[PDB]
Amino acid sequence: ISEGTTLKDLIYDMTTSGSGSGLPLLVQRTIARTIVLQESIGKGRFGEVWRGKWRGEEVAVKIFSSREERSWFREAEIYQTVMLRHENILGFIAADNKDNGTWTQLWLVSDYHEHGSLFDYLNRYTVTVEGMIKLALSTASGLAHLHMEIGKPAIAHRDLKSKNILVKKNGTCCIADLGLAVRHDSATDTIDIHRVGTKRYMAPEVLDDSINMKHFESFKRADIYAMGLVFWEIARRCSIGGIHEDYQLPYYDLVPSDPSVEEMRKVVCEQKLRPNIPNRWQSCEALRVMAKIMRECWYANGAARLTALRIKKTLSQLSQQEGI
Amino acid sequence: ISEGTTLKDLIYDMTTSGSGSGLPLLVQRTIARTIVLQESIGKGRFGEVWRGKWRGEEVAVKIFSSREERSWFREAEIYQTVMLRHENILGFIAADNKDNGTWTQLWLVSDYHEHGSLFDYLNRYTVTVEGMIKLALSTASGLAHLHMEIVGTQGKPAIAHRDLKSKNILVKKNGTCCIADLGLAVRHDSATDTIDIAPNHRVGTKRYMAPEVLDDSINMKHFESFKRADIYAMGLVFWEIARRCSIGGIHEDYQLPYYDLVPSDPSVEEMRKVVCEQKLRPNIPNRWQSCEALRVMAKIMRECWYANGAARLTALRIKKTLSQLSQQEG
Amino acid sequence: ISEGTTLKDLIYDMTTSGSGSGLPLLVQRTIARTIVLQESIGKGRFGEVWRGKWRGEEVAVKIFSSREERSWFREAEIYQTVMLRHENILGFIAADNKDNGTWTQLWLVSDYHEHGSLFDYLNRYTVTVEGMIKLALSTASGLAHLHMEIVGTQGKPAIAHRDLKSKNILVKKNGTCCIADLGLAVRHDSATDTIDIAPNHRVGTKRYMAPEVLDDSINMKHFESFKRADIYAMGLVFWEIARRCSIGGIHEDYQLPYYDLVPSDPSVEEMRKVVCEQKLRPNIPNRWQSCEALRVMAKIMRECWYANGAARLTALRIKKTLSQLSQQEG
Amino acid sequence: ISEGTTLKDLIYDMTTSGSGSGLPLLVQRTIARTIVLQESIGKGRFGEVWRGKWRGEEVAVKIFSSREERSWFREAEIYQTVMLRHENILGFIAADNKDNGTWTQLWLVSDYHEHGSLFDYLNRYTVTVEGMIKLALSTASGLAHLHMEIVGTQGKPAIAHRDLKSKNILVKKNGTCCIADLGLAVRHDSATDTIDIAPNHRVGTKRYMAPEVLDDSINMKHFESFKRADIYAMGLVFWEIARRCSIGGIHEDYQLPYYDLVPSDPSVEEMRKVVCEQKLRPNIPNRWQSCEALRVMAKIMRECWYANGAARLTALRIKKTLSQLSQQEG
Amino acid sequence: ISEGTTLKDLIYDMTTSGSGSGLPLLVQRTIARTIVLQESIGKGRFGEVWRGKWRGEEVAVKIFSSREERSWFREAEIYQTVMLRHENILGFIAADNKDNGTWTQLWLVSDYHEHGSLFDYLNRYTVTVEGMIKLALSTASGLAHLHMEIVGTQGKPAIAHRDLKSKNILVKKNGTCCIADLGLAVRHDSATDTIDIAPNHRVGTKRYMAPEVLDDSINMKHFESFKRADIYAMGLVFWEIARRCSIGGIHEDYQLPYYDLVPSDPSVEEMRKVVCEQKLRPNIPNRWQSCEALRVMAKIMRECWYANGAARLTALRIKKTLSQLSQQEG
Repeated sequence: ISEGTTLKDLIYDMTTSGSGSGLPLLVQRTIARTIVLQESIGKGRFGEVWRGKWRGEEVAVKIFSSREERSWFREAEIYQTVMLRHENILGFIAADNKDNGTWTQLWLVSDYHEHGSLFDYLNRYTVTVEGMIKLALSTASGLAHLHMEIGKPAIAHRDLKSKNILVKKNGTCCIADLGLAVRHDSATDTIDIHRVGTKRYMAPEVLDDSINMKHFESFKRADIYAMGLVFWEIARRCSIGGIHEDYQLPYYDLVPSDPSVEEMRKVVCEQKLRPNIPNRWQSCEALRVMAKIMRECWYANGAARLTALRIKKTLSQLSQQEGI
Repeated sequence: ISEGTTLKDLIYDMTTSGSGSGLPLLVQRTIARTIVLQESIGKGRFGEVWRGKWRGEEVAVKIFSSREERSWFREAEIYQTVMLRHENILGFIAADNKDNGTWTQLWLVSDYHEHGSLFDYLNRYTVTVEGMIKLALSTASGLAHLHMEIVGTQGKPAIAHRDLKSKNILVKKNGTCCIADLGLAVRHDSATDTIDIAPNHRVGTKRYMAPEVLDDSINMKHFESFKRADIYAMGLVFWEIARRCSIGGIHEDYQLPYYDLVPSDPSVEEMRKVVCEQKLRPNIPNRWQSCEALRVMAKIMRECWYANGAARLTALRIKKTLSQLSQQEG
Repeated sequence: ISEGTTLKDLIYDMTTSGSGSGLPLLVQRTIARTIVLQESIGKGRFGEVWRGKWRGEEVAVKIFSSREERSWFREAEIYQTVMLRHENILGFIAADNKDNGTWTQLWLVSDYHEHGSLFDYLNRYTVTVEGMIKLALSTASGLAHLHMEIVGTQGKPAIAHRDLKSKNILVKKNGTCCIADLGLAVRHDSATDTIDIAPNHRVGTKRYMAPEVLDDSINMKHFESFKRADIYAMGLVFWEIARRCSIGGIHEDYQLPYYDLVPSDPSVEEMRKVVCEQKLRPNIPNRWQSCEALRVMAKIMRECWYANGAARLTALRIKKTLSQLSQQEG
Repeated sequence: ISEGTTLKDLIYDMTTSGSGSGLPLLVQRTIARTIVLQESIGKGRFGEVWRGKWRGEEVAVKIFSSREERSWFREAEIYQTVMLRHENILGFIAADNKDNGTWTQLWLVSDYHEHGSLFDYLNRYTVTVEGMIKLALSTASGLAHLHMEIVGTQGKPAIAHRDLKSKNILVKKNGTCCIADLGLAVRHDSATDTIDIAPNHRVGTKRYMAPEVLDDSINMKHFESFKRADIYAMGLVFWEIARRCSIGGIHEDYQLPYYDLVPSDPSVEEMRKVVCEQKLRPNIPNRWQSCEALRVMAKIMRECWYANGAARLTALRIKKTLSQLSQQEG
Repeated sequence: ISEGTTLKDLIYDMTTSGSGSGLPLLVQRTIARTIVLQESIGKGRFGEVWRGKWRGEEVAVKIFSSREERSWFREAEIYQTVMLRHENILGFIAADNKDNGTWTQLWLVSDYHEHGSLFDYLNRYTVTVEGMIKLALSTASGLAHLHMEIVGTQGKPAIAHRDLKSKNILVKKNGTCCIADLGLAVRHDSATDTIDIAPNHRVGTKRYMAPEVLDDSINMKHFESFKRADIYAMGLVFWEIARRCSIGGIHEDYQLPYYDLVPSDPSVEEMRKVVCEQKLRPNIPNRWQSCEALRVMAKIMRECWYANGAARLTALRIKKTLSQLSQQEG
């Protein structure tokens, strides 16, 4: 990387001429080992996420704990091997490793989004009907692209939630955290594979353990159910005429912080309960369309739920009718 | 192979790659020299098979004796060269070598199947009529794929095993099989009508040698001769299988073919007298007329044991009729 | 580069090179580090431009200040990665770097034009009606080529200059022009609908900044916004040109646009008031109604100065109508 | 060439490869420098031919004399560059060099044929009418392939042997032949109408030199001239063959062409008088009118011995009519 | 280059497969630095031409004077950059350089023609009517090929010699010719209408300079101007040739064009007066009306000497009509 080169230049180059594939390993290494960390931004099972700068420009750095090397590799593997680039998917920049044994240092580098996670964004703000559409549409667009097979294999996130989604300056979203993701090669009907993910968003089939992990579709479906819970968190903060609910996680009133697999299973599987869809949401077209989707996402039977592409389509429709 | 990489990842990548080729030699080397052997699993002419682990995940390692280098190369050659790969064929992972002269260490690495060889499996168990079909069908499917020629790029030449037997077959968790040990295998390039033979003379376990092979009347100029000998032995294997097919508590004790007509470790001559001269074959039990399945099987076995090779069934044939019998079950 | 090689040879080879490539980095380096500087020719935000010689032949060398490395890279980047080669665009020859840290030396090498910038040229001369057309036509031709997008191997993305002006234009021996200084240029990949300089402020010479740019109402999300700002400034340039078009001894003295409505080195605010608020434009002399040429030009200038960018003429448009006028006289 | 690799494996791989090409220089070197010579097999202008073994398997090694480097290169060049491989052409395996100056050691390696040259074979045996056909057909097939030009990448230029004779032909286990010794061979690129040599001389075994060659009236500007001379000699060879075709115990003793009209090691002049002047040819025995085969052969021989080259049969022609005679009785 | 390699082999390879117009630089270097000079053959502005041998085989070596590096490069550049290889153009083999500064040694290597230049050849001999045709036809063929433009990548640009004369033409063993010395040659890329010029002032031997060149009225903006000047000189050459065409013992003594109207080593001015002013041309002998051949030639010469270039015949034209006459004899 010569003098004057900027992050933008790099990204632009892989994005255009790059031909699906990303920066050269040597370049990734150089970027990584030449970044300057600012401060921490968040944690997780993996490790910590930091806000860093590369030659002035901001960037996000996920630093893994030596004992979490599998997550580091898995996620980098899915990004690079697949050449999975998309407006609504956290933009991968580089991967790198540094020490030996116990002190091995594993990093991943991506675009930086000052707004943080959708979770933080919704706790900090309320949103326009237009704003709500932007967020939901983008999120659906991304999940649609992940599930879509092309080229690239189909991918199931396996851990969707407001905290794994980031919001850009332009009020759009991008899925993030592919550490638990699963791939499906149709041409071989194989899936490099154990219930994982945040309990609060686990789908019904997943909770009672009735899910068939032999059919890749099972995973795509569980993704939709959670994406529905996310749309719920969003619409809740869609303020029309000063009226809006306070930010709340799904099932915030039916189960304790840090729900157990059992606590969740009782409310979701047994009691067959779902987040409460407010009455006022019948107000405008938008709120209705959304409420509609949410229901067609929460079905106990997965094969009955809507598909990501489906939601992207109908949500894309509601958007043109809004002149967005 | 970087941190966090798992065996699954590796396999997945070669599997879902543009080339039917396998892992890069450097990767094979690294895997090999980084495996951790557990304990022995079995022996043979080649050397020993061990159960090993690579970063925790289990794997099988065939360690050859320096003096058996030809078998090591031959088998690795057949696997890599033609991107052989099939559900019913032991999955090759890597090959590697280590020392010099006398102490050269030759290894081969493949998938691990906790059940061991069909031989061990039958000695340890008895099986369902359905179970018996699974085993025979799968075995036939594999031998079919080996014998099958596919002209073109990602195609493969026809291959004759030359040493089939319950001990060279492995059984998976799902009660399926996969042929193994291609050290004596022979290739046939139709487009050149050329047959390559590393061990040109008679080879293989005496007990399963076909008639043409025993009296030495076989024409090793016609590749077909080899495919046929394979069938005869596959017949003996089906015999060992059906014998343990317990229907209503009734079943025979495990027994190798010709267990009553010849001593352990039969000589080429002892075998030739019973098979060629006396024209004897394993005894097909009377009760095997009981159900459809047992009959179909007994049928095949006979159409496999013909003294005249050209008269025997083909692997694809057996795969077909056995695939049929399967359809009407479960 | 071997003995006897001349600059001409090099240029001819890349030019005539079927494969749309410029010179090999190693050759660029050698040329650069083997040039012999003569003396300074001009300055700017970037650094200084020098007239130098490579094995006798003249050439221009833009030497950047260490602290201006981004401009150096940006400009070289746009030239090389795109193949951008055009009769009416300063001809790029090579780029190179030399020291470390504080004393890093960044160079760029191009064709040498003894006439200098259009600015110097107009201050030194007056011009024929034919002369005026040559200059305006060529300039338009170049801006047209920059803005033009082409999908294909030897194709190029669309590019917006973002800092057009008489001082960034050079005039050749044959009275033609060529745009120069692509340090602020922006690229647009249609097939991805993506920009180059993603987060940008307001750049360029204040005096020529377009209205949308001055009040900051410009939409930097639509690439077109930039093309339009380029036209507005190109209009101011045509103005500087026509002003020196002497027909029968009558002609105005050279003057920069808005020379009478704002101080030397105008501030963003001083300019915004005169251009945005007072809605003023350079004064289009009365005599310019004299001949066809002067009228065509005055016409364009107005259709370039519109407050609303989407209302302005396009580069290709001006190139066409100006090509016509130049056609009405040989 | 790892452990366990065998010659067969190597040959099989190059053979069954769409590359149509041969072994990597590094592999050739390794084979060459790792071969173990057994003993001498024959001599010639070039040097000596030895029977050697590579890891047990037999192979032939032609060791040239330092002063004969041109023959070494020339032959290896024609084999490798051209990608020349054919059932009826000695199979090239490798080429290598070793010392410096005076003691430079130049080697060539090929398949080994225990039967030796046709010359030795005919001196040691007599042959069936069928046998005679096999030999003549194969030889023609090879010469046909050499002379044949092919435009595709799997194709090659036309080649003239320039030194055909029973001593340069080898006989395989299956009673077939293969031309050998391409040290004097000439190439013809039709697409450029160019030759591979400086025919500035006269080469080859005197005894088989064609008429045009002897009197020196041959036009070495027309590649055809060479093909024709090849046919004349191939005729002399068919003569040596038919002579030993024993039908009912009756057959002549092996004899070289012109054995009765000129001394051992004939001079260019001695030969020219008998062939050019006296216009003599080998005597075609009366009994050869006995059967069809002998007649067909005698026919060819005459249509090969014409004084005028352009009048002689072509290799493909002979291959065709000889292929006919053959197919009438497998 | 390994043992046994011969010059022929090298040439054949580049001629045939070698995609790059010619041999690999490393091979060129080796050849050059391994040649053995015999003795001098001639001089010129460039330097000296020597007869040398590479591994015995003869070859020509043009050794340039350090101060003439531009000619060395220019000529090598024109040869290599285009694959320019034609029967009637001196065959390029290699280029190489050796020392530093003042003692830099620049070489060029080509085929050797024992006959030397047409100039020497005509001074040493007289020629047949057939012989004369051979020489004129060949020369025209070559100049035709140089002037001819071919658009594919397997094509080339049009080239003007700019210094044709009996001393820059060589005669082969077969009485044919080949143009030589492309040091002043000029290239024309039609697809860009660019005239790659070496020295942009009048160059070449005064005695053969065309009229337009002498008075300096030539338009060096139109590539055609150069092709035309080439024809005028080629006409003077045909004159020098016919002069030595002896029919029945009658023939003139060798003489350079304008040998009687101007001093040895004519000045630009001396020539201009006789050619431009006095409008004089070489005297076309009366006897040349004798036979068809001599007339055809005299015809051409006149249609080559026109004061107006655009009026002269084209190389292809002359090649055609001369090719016709050639066929009217055999």
